[PDB]
Amino acid sequence: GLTEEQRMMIRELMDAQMKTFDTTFSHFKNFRLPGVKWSQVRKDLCSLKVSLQLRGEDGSVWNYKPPADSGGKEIFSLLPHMADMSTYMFKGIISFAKVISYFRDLPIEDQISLLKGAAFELCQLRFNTVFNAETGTWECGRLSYCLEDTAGGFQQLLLEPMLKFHYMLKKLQLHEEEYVLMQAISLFSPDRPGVLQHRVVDQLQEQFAITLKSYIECNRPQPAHRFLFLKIMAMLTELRSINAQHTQRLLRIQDIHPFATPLMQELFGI
Repeated sequence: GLTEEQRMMIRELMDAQMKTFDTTFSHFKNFRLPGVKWSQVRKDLCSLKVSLQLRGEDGSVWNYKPPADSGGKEIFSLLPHMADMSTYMFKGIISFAKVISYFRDLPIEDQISLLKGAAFELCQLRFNTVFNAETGTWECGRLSYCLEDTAGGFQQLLLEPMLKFHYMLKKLQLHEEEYVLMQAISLFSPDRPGVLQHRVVDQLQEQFAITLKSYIECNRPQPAHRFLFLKIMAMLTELRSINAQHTQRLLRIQDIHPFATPLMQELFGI
């Protein structure tokens, strides 16, 4: 069963999550929208391809259909918007960490090093909870990002790490407690650049993992949930690779077509 220390741990995790994760994205507004050579590889924005939907509080609906790669500059049409969403999410994640005792007790320099290391991963973890695997769309309140699984794209073309990651993780049908424990394990990674107290962070991480493992063996006895803990841990390892791949993808785009916000520049060292 779960000890008092583990139960207390999950509770502060859950508490921090409900206080800082605006599941309906109610407070996300004033964001930009798409206007009404090295560039070769810089064609990474083609792995995205998502239509956007904005449901007005009055019953109205705005829908955006992205352009097709042609000529050159037009695939950058969705970057400003996506930058505004990323920043909004990042703020939620920063608030998440600062409200966690185990994180506050760490030295200020290490908090920064941990956040710059895990910010992306925690966002993805949060995005997975509003992801609908049936329709292939991230439901963010009045806003929706539906995958272009439709004129040419194929539902089996999950060769994109990001997407495959979301489908697989969603397939595990985790509980809220499991998702927050995953965020704790990712945030408290001793192997992040610039970390000082690598020993503290490492013990903390091990404790979060042990709590997740115990939480699993105490609340999921069905054969379907066997090796669940190991599958989750394997997912986090995948999320780490993807994270590095995305950072590099981001830096290349940022090098030719600046779009990162101040908060994004801080996190990526720009």
